[PDB]
Amino acid sequence: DQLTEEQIAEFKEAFSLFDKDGDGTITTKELGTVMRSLGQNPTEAELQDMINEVDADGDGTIDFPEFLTMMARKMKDTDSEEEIREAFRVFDKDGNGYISAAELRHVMTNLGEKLTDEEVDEMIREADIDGDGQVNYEEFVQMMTAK
Ligand SMILES: [Ca+2]
Ligand SMILES: [Ca+2]
Ligand SMILES: [Ca+2]
Ligand SMILES: [La+3]
Repeated sequence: DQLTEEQIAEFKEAFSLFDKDGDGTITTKELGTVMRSLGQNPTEAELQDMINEVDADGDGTIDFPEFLTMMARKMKDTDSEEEIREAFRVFDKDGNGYISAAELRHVMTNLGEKLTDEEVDEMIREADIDGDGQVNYEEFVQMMTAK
């Protein structure tokens, strides 16, 4: 019961990356494309269940308001313990305990945002507390709790 301007901004950014055609609806093809690039393999039946969960009007696809609710369930309900480690493994593929600028940029590119290499290195230094030029799991959760 509030809804901030920053909140809507975060959702809108994610929604634009999902909807490749920007028609306002997310099909199983679009939803599956994002998850497939994140190192996951969800089937047609699996992707459909995700859409039906937030299907307010039951049109078969994910609309703008339906997507807002979907993100509110994961980013504002779940993800506390044994769930952040799974997300960390998505960025750090080799699992060395450190997320380099190359790994972060790779995941972002798969999402849809093809940022520059220099921009990603600026993000790394932001979460870099020990000054090693990388982001470990300890620094990952630290930045995940902050803006
Ligand atoms: Ca679409
Ligand atoms: Ca690594
Ligand atoms: Ca570090
Ligand atoms: La819908």
